[PDB]
Amino acid sequence: LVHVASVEKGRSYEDFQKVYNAIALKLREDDEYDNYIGYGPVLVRLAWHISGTWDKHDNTGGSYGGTYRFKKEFNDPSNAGLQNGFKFLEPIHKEFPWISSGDLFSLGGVTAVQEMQGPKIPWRCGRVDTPEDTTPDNGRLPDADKDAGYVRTFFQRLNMNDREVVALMGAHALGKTHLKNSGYEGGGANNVFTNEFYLNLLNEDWKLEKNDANNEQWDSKSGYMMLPTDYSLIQDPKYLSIVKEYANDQDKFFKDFSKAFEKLLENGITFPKDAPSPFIFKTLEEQGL
Ligand code: HEM
Repeated sequence: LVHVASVEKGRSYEDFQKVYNAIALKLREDDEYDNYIGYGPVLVRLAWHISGTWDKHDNTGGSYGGTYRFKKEFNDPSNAGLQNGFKFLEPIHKEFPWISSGDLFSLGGVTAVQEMQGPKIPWRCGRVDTPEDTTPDNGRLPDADKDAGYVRTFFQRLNMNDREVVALMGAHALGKTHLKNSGYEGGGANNVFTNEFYLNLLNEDWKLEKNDANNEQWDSKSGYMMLPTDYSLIQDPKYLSIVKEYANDQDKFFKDFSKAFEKLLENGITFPKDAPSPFIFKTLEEQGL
C-alpha cells in the first residue's frame, strides 16, 4: 500500500507558515481551555493518535489519509477527548480550506510543541485525504494498563525502537489525564515542553493506587501521576537507562524527540525524490508576533 506525498497545488513554505501562525495565534487566544492548560497538549495528542493507527506491515492507518475526520475513527474510545482538538482546528481549516486534513492535524501537533517551547520539528506537506473506507478500525492505539513488554511490542508496529519509544513518551510532560476520557485522572497540567517526565519518573516517590474509575495508576505526594505504561519505563532496565539519559540531558531529549515525532508523523508516507525539503517553521516569538 503506497501513499505518495502530493503538495497542495501551488503552495510553499510561506503558505504553511501562515497556517502555523493561525494555529499558534489561536493557541494563545483560547488560553482558558482545560483549566488554563490551553490546547497545546491535546493538539500534540491528536497528532500522535492520527499517526498511531499506522501498521508498517501493510501501510493501513497513518497520518496520510486524514481519516480522523470520519466517525469510526473520531469515535474510537482511544480518542476520547480529541474532539476538542478537532474543534479547535475547525476555524483554521475553514480559513485555509486548501490544506489537507492529515497535513492540518500533524501540523497542529508540530505547532503546539514549538509554541510550548519544545524543539523545532521539521514538517513535510503532501498528505492527501482518502475516503471513508480507508479509515482504520478502532483498536490500533495502545492500552495504558500494561507493562514494558507490551509497550516495546506495541511500538514495533510503528517501527519505533527503545530510544524512540522513550523519547516519544516524554510528551507526557504535557497536559493531563481526564477520568472522563480515559479512566485515569491527574497529572502535571503543564503546557511547557521540557524533559520533566523523566525527572519526575526518577525523582518522585510513587505509590500504586486505584483511581475513581477502579484503574491502577502511580501517584506522587507532589500531585504527579504516571500510567502503568509510563512507569514501565523505569521497571525495564533498558528503558531505565534511556530515561536517565534524557533526565540528564535536555538537549539530547529535544533532538531525539524531534526526530521521533517527525518520523511518527511521516510514517506510511512516500516522499517523491523532488518533494520540497522539510519545513522548519518559525515560532510567533521568533517572528515578533
Ligand atoms: C504506550 C503509549 C501511550 C499510552 C498508553 C498513552 C496513554 C495516554 C492516556 C490514557 C492519556 C490521557 C487521555 C485523557 O484522559 O485525556 C494520555 C495523554 C496524552 N498523551 Fe499519551 N499515551 C501514550 C503515548 C503518547 C505519545 C507517544 C504521545 C505523543 C508523542 C502522547 C501524548 C500525550 C499527551 C500530549 C497527552 C495529554 C492530553 C491532554 O492533556 O489533553 N502519548 N495518553
